[PDB]
Amino acid sequence: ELSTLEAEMAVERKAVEDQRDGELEARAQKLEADLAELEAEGAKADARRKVRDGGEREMRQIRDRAQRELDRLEDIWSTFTKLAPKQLIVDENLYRE
Repeated sequence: ELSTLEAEMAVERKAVEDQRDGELEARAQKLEADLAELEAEGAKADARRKVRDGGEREMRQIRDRAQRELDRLEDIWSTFTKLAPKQLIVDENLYRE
């Protein structure tokens, strides 16, 4: 069943990646839109820079969440492919998954 399971795995990875790109694109459009609003309503100096830093930080958060999940999946697949008797699984989540 190695081929089928590897395929389903790859599909799940792609699902996570597509979700990541969608969320990030959304946050980028929201960032540029909000900046356009701050420039539209009067203006400010450091406030636009600060809110830009906030948007960039949030995008970093989204990318890093999806990256942690991708590493989780990679770890599941590595653990199952090399799975052999006498091996110890110290993570409850990894064993349940």
